[PDB]
Amino acid sequence: PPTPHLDAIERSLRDTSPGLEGSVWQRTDGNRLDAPDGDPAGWLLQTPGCWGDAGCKDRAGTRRLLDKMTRNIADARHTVDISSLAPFPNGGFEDAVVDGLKASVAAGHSPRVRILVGAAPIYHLNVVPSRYRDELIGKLGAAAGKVTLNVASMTTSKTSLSWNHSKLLVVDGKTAITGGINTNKDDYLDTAHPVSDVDMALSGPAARSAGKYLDTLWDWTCRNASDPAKVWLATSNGASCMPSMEQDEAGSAPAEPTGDVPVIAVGGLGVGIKESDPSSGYHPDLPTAPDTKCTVGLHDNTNADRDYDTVNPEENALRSLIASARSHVEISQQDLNATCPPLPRYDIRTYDTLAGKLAAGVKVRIVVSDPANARSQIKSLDEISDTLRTRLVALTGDNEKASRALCGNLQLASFRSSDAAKWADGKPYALHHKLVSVDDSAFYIGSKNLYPAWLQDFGYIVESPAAAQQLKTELLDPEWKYSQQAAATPAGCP
Repeated sequence: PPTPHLDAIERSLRDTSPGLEGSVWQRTDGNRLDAPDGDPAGWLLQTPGCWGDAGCKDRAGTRRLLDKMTRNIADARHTVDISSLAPFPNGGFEDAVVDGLKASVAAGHSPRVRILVGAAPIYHLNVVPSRYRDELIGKLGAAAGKVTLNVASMTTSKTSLSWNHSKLLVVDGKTAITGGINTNKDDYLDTAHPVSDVDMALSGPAARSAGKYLDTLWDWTCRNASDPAKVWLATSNGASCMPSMEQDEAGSAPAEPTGDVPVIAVGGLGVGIKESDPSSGYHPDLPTAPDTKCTVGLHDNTNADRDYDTVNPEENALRSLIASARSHVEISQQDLNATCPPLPRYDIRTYDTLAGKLAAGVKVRIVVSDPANARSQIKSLDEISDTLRTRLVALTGDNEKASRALCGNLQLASFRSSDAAKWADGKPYALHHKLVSVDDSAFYIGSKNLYPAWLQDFGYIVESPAAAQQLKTELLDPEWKYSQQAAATPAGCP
């Protein structure tokens, strides 16, 4: 069974970060999209999952999500490995963690647990690691004696604004849930305007790849606990820091297949963990589009730093995923552009790839979060279409061609999940997908936004016509059904 899209992505990863294979990216065969029997699309964990109701009254997505989390953890035999943006899991997210661990202990096991969160310097931490550890210990009751906690918040670079942003749940390095959903009850659960987001659940060797990525973050995190400005750390039962929990779990036996789904796991180290992959002969011709509505404040890692690329292969991975499209791409994101200063307004290579797809007659759909959330960094959808026009002209020298491609081949809109322009409680819909789909064959689900950001992130790229058909039916077709009523008409179009 052929995988032209993964092939193209793996080529780009081998060119960019050969030395990070086996830790920050890895391609595997034999995975299973982990769907509960009776619900074959249930591996797709969207939230809230209330299409067609501005009252978001029947939240099938959230239900399925929290119960997959609980069950995955309830089945832990050795290791539970959680990462997220701060705060530490709370509300129903925490109940999943505690019920799962208690059930694991009840089954006779002694789980080792790492919970890791990134924290922006701006962010003042309500529940600090030691406070959060004590709360878990209290809720674990008599099970706490059987649970080895590691709990940490981290910031790898204040000046370059790098901290963990990956959203991972890895159990026994065998099951893994990942996507854009942070363990924050207020965004997703206790609200009449839930954030729309998506995770995916799988089992098999790609889960171990996610474990190896987390080992890479905890190796840095454990050592840098000597600097409390960067890492705050709390453990239970007098336990040491556990930097290689997943490698110990894996031992030396290779990972065993659970299905037939090929997957690339791909992450990034952000800034302040590893300067470069010295293995790499990556020598890019980088593009210099002078953005004159904000001459970048900080050093531009997204567009003008070869070294950054070598320790963040996810950037090129997403670029080549898009570039491997031969028929159509759907992009569902919070945003394509970042706030400048201090970050660059956009990723030039990403926009050049999209522009190239338009010029080639490839269909491009971009659905982003409503600008009224500004949970949105553009003042207008036309900032996206104008940038695509600028790059189109830069690459073809043909503004007439640019208008045909842009008016004929571009679908650009703000996100909606019902016929109403906003949630029934008056707040606009907020979109937090980090999703890219190509040719109804391969798709990215993970934490890496397409807009410029220099964080640790992680995600999976699946190539499966059956799975992508499910993604289309359960998410992309519904998204367009309601979002096209908020479509932009770009300047220069009828």
